[PDB]
Amino acid sequence: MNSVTVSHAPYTITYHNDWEPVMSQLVEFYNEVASWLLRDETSPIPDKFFIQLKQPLRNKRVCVCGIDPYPKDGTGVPFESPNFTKKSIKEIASSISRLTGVIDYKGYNLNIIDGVIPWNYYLSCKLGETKSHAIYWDKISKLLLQHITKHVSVLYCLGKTDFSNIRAKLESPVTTIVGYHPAARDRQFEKDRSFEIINVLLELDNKAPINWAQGFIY
Amino acid sequence: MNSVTVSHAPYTITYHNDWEPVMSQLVEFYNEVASWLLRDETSPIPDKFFIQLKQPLRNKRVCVCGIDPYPKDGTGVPFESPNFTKKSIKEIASSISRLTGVIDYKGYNLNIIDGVIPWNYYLSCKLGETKSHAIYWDKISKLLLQHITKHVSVLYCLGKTDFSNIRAKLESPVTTIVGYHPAARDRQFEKDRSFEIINVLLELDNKAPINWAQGFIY
Repeated sequence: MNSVTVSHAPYTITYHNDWEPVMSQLVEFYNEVASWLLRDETSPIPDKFFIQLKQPLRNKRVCVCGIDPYPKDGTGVPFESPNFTKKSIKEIASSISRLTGVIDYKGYNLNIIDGVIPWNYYLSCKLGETKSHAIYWDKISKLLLQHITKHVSVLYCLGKTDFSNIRAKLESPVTTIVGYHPAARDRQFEKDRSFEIINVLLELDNKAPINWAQGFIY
Repeated sequence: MNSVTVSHAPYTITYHNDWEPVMSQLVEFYNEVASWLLRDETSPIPDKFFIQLKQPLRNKRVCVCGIDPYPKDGTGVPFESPNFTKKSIKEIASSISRLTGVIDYKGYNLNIIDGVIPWNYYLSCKLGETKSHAIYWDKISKLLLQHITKHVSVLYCLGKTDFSNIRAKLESPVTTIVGYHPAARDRQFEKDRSFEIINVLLELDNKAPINWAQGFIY
């Protein structure tokens, strides 16, 4: 694992070699915007912005993408809630509980599932303000997601309003599903069948399915 | 059913009201390119270019799409071979035979199946030359398929090279599967499960399945 330097906090970014082709562009873009975004208190903290760049991409076939980190308590790992309190990962875990039949569990983590890379489109938000740093991450976000979609075969985005312009933004040939947000009203995420549709699409493309039960913590 | 006039052959285009929102753009685009198309002898003939615009779209949930008409003997109805001689429709018929269990039949037509709209991406070719009018239909082809994908739940494209970047060019939320071309080598179309999976995907989207046996002619 290499690292590069940036002018502002967190000053160094360590990354898995799979990310190498985008890193010089990332440094340039981050140096342009970091001084502005860092004036706000952020979720996650600056030292955690880029920790997901330590994940390999070549063993990944599905990206599960939310728009930005949790308003509060972001860890730098997308969707991760160590104490299992965040609504999104609780609703996701319930959806997978119904799919797989596993009813007794203490937590759920999208970051421990073979073939899945969980992702936050924007890498920070001003503390307590969802989507507040969209203007800063803009170009970086497109750069990094485009790079992810060169490896994965299915991109699954959560939030129809959040990602209403994602296909025009990405100009990608990759299969893209935009489902309901886990906190969508009228219980619409509970009736969402995107987790099931992903595996059907993978198996048609001669890829192994995702074992969604791997995410459970007991 | 309304009609609209164009400057060149076939001079008048009759269309089902479901197509209304794209027809003013179509006449504009066709008037720009029709002279280029019409210098060549074509499959189909100019009076058959647009007959598929007589099909309604609101009762359609699957589009089955090939890149252009048969190099010769195109009827204006995509995939249609009245005498059942064309390799593509014969291979399709054979795949649907293995799926449904119907073994005795004289022909197959994708244009007589409830919920299915068969489609040719480019609406003509120079006689005997596949993809020879790609450049002329370009913008019309994008316009018309984008309109189809606002109505249908599943877009099934045949030909992995032909349709490699179709999802990028469409920027559509429709479920798109790109399978082998019926005449592909190493029996790759015979082993293609796409027709089978269409109904699995429709059920997941709370849609009725396709009765593929409706296409058979006895």
